[PDB]
Amino acid sequence: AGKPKVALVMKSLANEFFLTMENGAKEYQKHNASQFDLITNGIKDETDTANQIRIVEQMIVSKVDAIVLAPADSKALVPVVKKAVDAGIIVVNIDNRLDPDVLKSKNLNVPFVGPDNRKGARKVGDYLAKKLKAGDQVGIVEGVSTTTNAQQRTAGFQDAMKAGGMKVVSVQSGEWEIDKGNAVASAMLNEYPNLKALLCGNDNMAIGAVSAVRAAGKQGKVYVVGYDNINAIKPMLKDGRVLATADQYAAKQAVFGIDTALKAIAEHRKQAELVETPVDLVT
Repeated sequence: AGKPKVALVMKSLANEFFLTMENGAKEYQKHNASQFDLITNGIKDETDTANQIRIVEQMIVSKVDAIVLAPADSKALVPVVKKAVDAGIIVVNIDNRLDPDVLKSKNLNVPFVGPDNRKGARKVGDYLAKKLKAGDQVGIVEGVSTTTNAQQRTAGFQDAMKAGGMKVVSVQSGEWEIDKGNAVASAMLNEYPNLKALLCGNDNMAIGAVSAVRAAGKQGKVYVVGYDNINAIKPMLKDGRVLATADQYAAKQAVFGIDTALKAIAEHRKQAELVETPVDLVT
């Protein structure tokens, strides 16, 4: 009897988060090589929605049995998901949740595997708050603003700052990227000479913010927090350039996404018939 073929469709291949995710998925397939085949794909940067859509369309022609998708845009990927589901493919959503209203309006059910990013960001924000004081000015460097996970991290960060008495003076998108993150951080430091921290929606933007802080001669005076716990951030936690990040377990999301799809396939479930993963503070 034939193995199901599962497609894992990710965002930016530049981003270690997804390389970590990909490695996890591939290791999982290797251990379970007789259970399923795995096709992995990503896009060239964090904002290449168009190409991600193309990848999913290419997965629909190859007649894969399931697609596990980390969508680059929470609304824009919904049409091609519908296309996939109507073609009898099981789709599981990971990482960044597709917009529920847009889903509800195509009569579409898509199971989600991923974290509560508001609680996750709140953990990171809370640790920072302990180091700051009431009235301290901070800026939030946000992911792609049309993604659920970007919005929810910003909200968690805001929750933490409110609860501590800090003042968020700026919220701007660094579009999940190092250099756009850097540009935003630099603008915020220039705008606010009294800025005390930069709260970044992912580690890549945090790396950008660390560069901006250094370039402003503010190393040691402006805290930076991120999210993802990528390897590149570890020397920065160790030497103090970054105060905290969070592990949201990339490999787990992909593996549990794949398992969700395979379980559905094992039981011959229909899409219409169809999981919070944890986030831990890292310092």
